[PDB]
Parts: sequence; C-alpha cells; structure tokens
Amino acid sequence: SAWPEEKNYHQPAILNSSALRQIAEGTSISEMWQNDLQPLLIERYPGSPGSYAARQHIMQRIQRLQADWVLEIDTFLSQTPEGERSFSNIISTLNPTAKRHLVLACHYDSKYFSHRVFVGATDSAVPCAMMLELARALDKKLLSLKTPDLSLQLIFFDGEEAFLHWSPQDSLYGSRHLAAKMASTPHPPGARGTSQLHGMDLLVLLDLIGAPNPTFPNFFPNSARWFERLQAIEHELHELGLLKDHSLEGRYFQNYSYGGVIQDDHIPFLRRGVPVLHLIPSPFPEVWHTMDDNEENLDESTIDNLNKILQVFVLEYLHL
Repeated sequence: SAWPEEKNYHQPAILNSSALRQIAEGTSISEMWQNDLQPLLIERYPGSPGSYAARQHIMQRIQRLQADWVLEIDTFLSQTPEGERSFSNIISTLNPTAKRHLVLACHYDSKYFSHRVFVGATDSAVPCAMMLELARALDKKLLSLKTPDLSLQLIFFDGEEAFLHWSPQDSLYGSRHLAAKMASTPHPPGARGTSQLHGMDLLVLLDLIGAPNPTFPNFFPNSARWFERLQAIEHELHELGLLKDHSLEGRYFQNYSYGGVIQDDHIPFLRRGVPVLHLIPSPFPEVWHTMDDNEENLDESTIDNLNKILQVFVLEYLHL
C-alpha cells in the first residue's frame, strides 16, 4: 500500500516552553563526557583491540537502559588495501517490526594513522557519545514505545574511513554493506515490493561534531523542512536561555546551500532514495584528520547545546 509515503506528510508534534525546559534539564554533558565519550577516545580502526572495545562499550551503554532496545551486530568481511578485514555495524532498534523508523547514525571507527595517536574526537567519537546521551536522556519517554507505526533506530557504522586514500572502493565499508542488505530485505516481513529502505523515514547522520562555531548548511531540498525544524529549535532554546555560550549571530543551523558533494555514510542510502539530514558542518573542524582532533580541542558547551537541539528534534519527530 501507500505507507512508504507517510514520511512525506509526517509532521512534528511541537514542544511547549515548559517541555523544552525539561528536556534541557534532562541531559547531562558531564555524564556524557565521563560515561559515553571518554571510553571512545581510543584508536578504533577495524580489527584493532579498540574497535572491539568501542563496540562493547556502545552495546553495554545501550543495554543498560529501560527502553526495549534490540541490538543487532552486522558483521561481514571485505577486501581492503591492507588485506581482508572484518567489519561490524551496530544497529540498535526500538520496535523492529514497526514499518517506520527515524534513524540516527554515525560511524564508530577511527581513521588509521601511523604514530601520539589519532582518536578522532569529533570524528566521530562525539557523534557516538551524543547518540548514547540521547538514548540515556530520553529513556523514560522512549520506554513508552514498548506498548502511527513509527519508532527510533540508532546505527553505528564500522569502516566509514578509507584505509589509504579515499576511493569508491576504499571507504564507507559498513554503510555500503548495510544499505545493500537493507535494500534487499522485505519490510514488513511478507510484504511485496517494500524494503527496509522504505522503512527509513529519515536518516540523521552526525559527523565531525564537537569543534567551536560549527555551521551546518541545508544540504538537501528533501530534508529542508526538517532542517528548518532544527533552526526553530535552536532559536527557541536560545530565547528561553537554555543554551550556553551561544549567539543568534553565531548560530549552528543556517539556511544556505552547499556547493559540492560530501562523501559519508549517507551516500549508499541517499542514492537509493532515502531522505537524509546530514549533520556534518562546513567547514570541517580545523583539526580534521589531525592528531589534534582530540579531547582538548572539543567545545563542551557547543556539544551540550547540540544535544539539547537534537533531543527536542527527536521527541518532536516521534510525538513524545
């Protein structure tokens, strides 16, 4: 039937001032930092001990929550410039059999560099922490989903980074795999025509977050009305005095276009028709692909602000 089009007419349920205050109070940037971010600041390129530890960390942090998250590990083999490697996407789903999910994603691998070590704080340890912080902060509300046909999913992609220099064949290992897999998988089971890709309302991909004064442009016409929601949320939170070290002149969400094409985990989803809201700034952080992409260079207030915005957005999307 026509359920794959419901995404196109889906509206937010907009939060009042007293609700926005409650969400602002319910996230803890220091707990994220201590409990979510710090354990991820390790070398975690595919097959390294760090990759296994990051993966166990993300799963433990998720399982400890009340909401009925279902984890799945999507593990596969691929040739690389270094020889064959194993890769493990982490998918964490509420209500797997619901036709529709809002999808938040990042990558949890770190790009390999020869020796100081590269731990890619903004790239993408912070995105990971933010997702885990969202799950934690919204737990009580997300628990209410264990009872339209729409829920939430988190994807932590492996193998986003090139091993050598970026090419079509050396990058996006995990996202190219999972997109192809979802494209061939009936959803709901027993349905004709419709895939798991049909079920993805919107893919919200966080990447390179945590540098000061980020500017996210409005990359895609087909997510522009959700981008406008992010601008609105930032604007109301500011006016309500719920953001820190934030100016309307220095706002994160700015309605301008972007000139090129960014390659990232959304690419295999976008080319098959999935709507993408790509929360990657332009320019990239100053420390991009640098040993200085580290904890010290992160802006805690900025990240805390983005947490508030993203959490409101997600509640508003899911009607919670």
